[PDB]
Amino acid sequence: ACDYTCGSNCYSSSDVSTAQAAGYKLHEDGETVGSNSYPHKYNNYEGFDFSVSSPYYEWPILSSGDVYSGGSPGADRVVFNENNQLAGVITHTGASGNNFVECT
Ligand SMILES: Nc1nc2c(ncn2[C@@H]2O[C@H](CO)[C@H]3O[P@](O)(=S)O[C@H]32)c(=O)[nH]1
Repeated sequence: ACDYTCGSNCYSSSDVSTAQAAGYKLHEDGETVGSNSYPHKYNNYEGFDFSVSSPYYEWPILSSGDVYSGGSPGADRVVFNENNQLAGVITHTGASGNNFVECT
């Protein structure tokens, strides 16, 4: 079931959970991958009413189902905090410039 729909991409809660665990572990270890250094800080310039508290960090979630490892990040991201709570799933798809919109 599409627990989250990012543009055309459909993700289940397990897909998101898998991505989050990978991103969080890197954050914990103090490691980053990709030229944009993921996972990196998400300042919430869009002003999403996340129910969990910051600091927030974004990490790419891939439609292939693979866990991100350093290449093209695509348009979708899972955002989590230091308590390893999921804040939300967002995407550049349908947003202008380098803005994000929430996945539904
Ligand atoms: N859109 C957006 N970008 C953010 C936010 N916080 C940090 N960024 C960074 O701001 C720049 C413009 O979006 C990008 O450089 P980057 O470091 S790869 O990660 C993005 C945020 O809340 N929203």
